[PDB]
Amino acid sequence: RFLKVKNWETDVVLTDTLHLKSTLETGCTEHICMGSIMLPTKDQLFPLAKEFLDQYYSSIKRFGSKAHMDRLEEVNKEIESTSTYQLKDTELIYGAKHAWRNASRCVGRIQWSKLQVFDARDCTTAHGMFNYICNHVKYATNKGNLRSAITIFPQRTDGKHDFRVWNSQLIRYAGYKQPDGSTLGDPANVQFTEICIQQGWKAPRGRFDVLPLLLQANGNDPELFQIPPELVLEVPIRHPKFDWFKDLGLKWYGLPAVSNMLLEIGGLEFSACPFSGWYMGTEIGVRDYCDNSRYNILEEVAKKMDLDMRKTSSLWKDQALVEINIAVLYSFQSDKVTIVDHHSATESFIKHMENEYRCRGGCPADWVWIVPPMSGSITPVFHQEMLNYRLTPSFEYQPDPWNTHVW
Amino acid sequence: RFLKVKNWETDVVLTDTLHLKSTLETGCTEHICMGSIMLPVRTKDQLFPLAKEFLDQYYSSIKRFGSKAHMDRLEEVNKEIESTSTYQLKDTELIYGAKHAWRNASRCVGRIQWSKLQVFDARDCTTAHGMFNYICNHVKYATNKGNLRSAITIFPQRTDGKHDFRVWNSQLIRYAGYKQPDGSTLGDPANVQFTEICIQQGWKAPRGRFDVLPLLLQANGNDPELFQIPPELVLEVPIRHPKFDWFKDLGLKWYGLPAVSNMLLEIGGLEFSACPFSGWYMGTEIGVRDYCDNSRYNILEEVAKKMDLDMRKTSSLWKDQALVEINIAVLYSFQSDKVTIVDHHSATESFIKHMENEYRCRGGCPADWVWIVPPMSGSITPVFHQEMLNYRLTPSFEYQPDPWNTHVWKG
Ligand code: HEM
Ligand code: HEM
Ligand SMILES: Cc1cc(N)nc(CCc2cccc([C@@H](CN)Cc3cc(C)cc(N)n3)n2)c1
Ligand SMILES: Cc1cc(N)nc(CCc2cccc([C@@H](CN)Cc3cc(C)cc(N)n3)n2)c1
Ligand SMILES: C[C@H](O)[C@H](O)[C@H]1CNc2nc(N)[nH]c(=O)c2N1
Ligand SMILES: C[C@H](O)[C@H](O)[C@H]1CNc2nc(N)[nH]c(=O)c2N1
Ligand SMILES: [Zn+2]
Repeated sequence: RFLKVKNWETDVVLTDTLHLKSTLETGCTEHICMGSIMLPTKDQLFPLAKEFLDQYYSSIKRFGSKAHMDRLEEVNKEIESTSTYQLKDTELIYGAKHAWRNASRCVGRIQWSKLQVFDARDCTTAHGMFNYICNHVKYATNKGNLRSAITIFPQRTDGKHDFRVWNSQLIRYAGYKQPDGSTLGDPANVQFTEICIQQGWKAPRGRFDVLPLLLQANGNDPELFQIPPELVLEVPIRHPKFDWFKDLGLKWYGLPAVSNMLLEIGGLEFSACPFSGWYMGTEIGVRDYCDNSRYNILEEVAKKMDLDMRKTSSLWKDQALVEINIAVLYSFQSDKVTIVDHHSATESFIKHMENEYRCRGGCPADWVWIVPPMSGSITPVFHQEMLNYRLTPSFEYQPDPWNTHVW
Repeated sequence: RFLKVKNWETDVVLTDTLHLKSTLETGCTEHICMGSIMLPVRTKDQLFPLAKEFLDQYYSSIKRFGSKAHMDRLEEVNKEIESTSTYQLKDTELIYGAKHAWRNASRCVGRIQWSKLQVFDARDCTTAHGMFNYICNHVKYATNKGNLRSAITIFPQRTDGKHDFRVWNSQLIRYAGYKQPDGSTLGDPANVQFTEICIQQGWKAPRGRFDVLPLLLQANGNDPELFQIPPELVLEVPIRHPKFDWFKDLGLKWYGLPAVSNMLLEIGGLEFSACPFSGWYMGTEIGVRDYCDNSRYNILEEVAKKMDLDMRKTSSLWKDQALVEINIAVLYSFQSDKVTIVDHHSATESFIKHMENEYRCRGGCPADWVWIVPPMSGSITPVFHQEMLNYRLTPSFEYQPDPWNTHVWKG
């Protein structure tokens, strides 16, 4: 019931108790571990609200005070009469920060308390949503000195009036299948790019076309907005030694901003809650560039490097991988756009885990997502046992809107 | 119930029914996943179901389920259990069970090979000097002058738990570690404690950086005894780099035969507490883990130094650069000397083909993603992108505590 996690590199053992407050389920049972699976009414809401308000009032050292009792009282009143309730600003901010704190898959959580929360609960149209998002983009971008931020649109009501950003991230590149049979741009966004076209977007048909927003206000049909080109900071990718690298014509955007997830706070559901931080280099260099179903550039880079591609055992893929990743980091740093390397980020997370064990009694972590996609065992997180469990407030995955929406 | 796993690179979906035959527990619950935790005396009572379940699996795999032979064998084991409180496996049963323990080993990326396992039956063994002889024979057979063959040697099963056979070494071949007075380590830091036990038991330590350890062998619950593996039986590979000629001057070498000797084989409720087994190396085990873990030989700094990489900021990725060169060297060295080794691209690719094969013919393949994905270059290997189901099937290999923690000394 009280659980140990060991670091195998340093022998440091931590004791986890925080898991006993876990509310949601994992996917796993005593018979099967699902740790590597990507995706494993009035009555229900009152308990959820209470659980949340209890933790909030505890956090501000006023647990069981008159102000605590009065608020629980007031929310109970409100649910009974209205069937939902509204969070105080203070609660909303607490909820959002804690949803990030509880993100078991996020290596960057050392930062979690420095989160700029934009309350867009007064938003009523898609045009207002576009306005909110442009402001989030410009604030978070901060001319390259990135600042963490979330923009929180109105909560779900009867579920027929959902706000949704149809995009998966605020900024992403279009994918188009070719007569050639191949794929131009990012293969991950073909379906969403077609949707956009279908609704009327005129696509430039290049390899790195920033997609438009498709925004859904109040359960309405989504509409299209181009983010002002000048708000989208991009970085040309060059290598500090290989002059030919720039000739590949690679670029990536500075701002990673997740926009398809659901924020749950005290039982309330915020279905449009775009959030953003800054990149760890491997995200772009390893995943976006090298995944076979992504820009899949390994083969071209290796050839330009004149490596032996006759046999897997020359480790030509591995060699090219490191260089691509050196180039990503070098380009971002040269243009003064915030980026973190995987050594620095994982080191930060081990420190954050120590902190969270010490001050909170644990830190849910998902080892499968936390360990970087290159050079695993040379980062400290590889050797750190992690317990994965689900706390609330949280961010949750939700179905892609085009499968839900009725037009 | 059916469970699907998806591959996110290929969209290939697979259906698992095998997990329905899983008996043992995982460590996980609906409230906590223990998937990255490294480590998460039987009565008749519990033995006969375990024997029956095994013999059912065996007779099925020979198309003899429900046969006169199958039934006569149940009756025979049953009587043996109720009369002697244990039972003996037939030779073909021991074979079957040792291969299946491997097939079912969810942390094993090399399982495409599982049906080619040479089984050496050492159940007539009685002494530690006997053990030494069976282990020499295993190593010679397995090494095969660099053309490695998979093998296992299976000493007598546990009886009352006071008469255990055990190999105290964690692998048959491993290098000594000496913790120096200035607090530095000479040799392999992983093996200090054991090297100190060997020493106390009487070993004369050469005390260099690659001393092959003695075997410490316990037969029949007796105090363990030391033996030196004949050096001529210990194949080693000097490490050099195809392009970097200073790489040889690092003085690195490694042994060709990975041979695990501290695990427990369970077959039909019987416990084989000494069952050393050997395969061949995947290059990253040496080049990534054994050379570059901070708690092991830890050569990243010296290698990057000699490569004159910019080491003032981690964001030069100097560690990643040196890491790749070291691994190129290990593969180059082994191949040059004609000693079997597999790279992590080839091994993970083979594994994915094995895993899909298993889903078709067997209804699943329990796999532990945390261990299967290689410790470098994770996402450019197909296994990274493969969803996996981890569950526990028997026959199986299990961890046991190191014997110096539990052994009752005779004197
Ligand atoms: C400040 C810099 C940050 C860094 C360096 C960072 C790092 C990461 C990385 C590398 C991942 C894995 C993503 C992937 O492989 O696709 C991740 C996942 C995630 N992070 Fe962050 N993070 C940051 C900020 C944030 C912020 C601001 C939030 C929300 C307020 C957040 C919530 C999450 C969530 C929910 C996931 C997993 C989502 C999913 O399952 O797809 N992180 N983090
Ligand atoms: C034939 C070549 C083989 C290759 C390339 C191979 C590959 C591997 C690798 C790389 C690991 C993980 C190593 C580590 O990080 O500790 C492993 C784990 C393991 N393999 Fe193999 N394997 C092979 C043969 C065998 C054989 C012959 C057996 C047994 C009969 C076996 C049973 C296991 C077991 C039980 C584990 C997990 C051990 C643990 O939890 O510590 N493997 N395999
Ligand atoms: C199928 C699927 C499920 C699931 N839960 N997540 C995905 C990937 C979508 C996603 C979610 C969160 C974060 C990311 C990162 C992709 N490299 C982007 C990112 C976001 C943030 C906020 C910070 C950061 N460094 N990087 N991607 C896909
Ligand atoms: C602390 C700890 C726990 C635990 N369950 N296992 C270990 C390592 C023991 C072990 C077991 C199986 C395999 C290995 C490999 C280490 N590189 C050795 C190996 C053995 C075999 C038979 C083949 C192969 N390629 N490699 N190590 C350590
Ligand atoms: C199937 C496996 O769970 C999937 O490839 C995961 C593995 N680990 C990951 N880790 C991170 N950070 N991001 C990912 O997308 C993935 N994908
Ligand atoms: C804590 C963590 O589970 C531990 O470092 C594991 C991670 N994955 C591994 N994977 C393999 N093949 N071998 C290992 O020793 C480990 N170590
Ligand atoms: Zn699990």
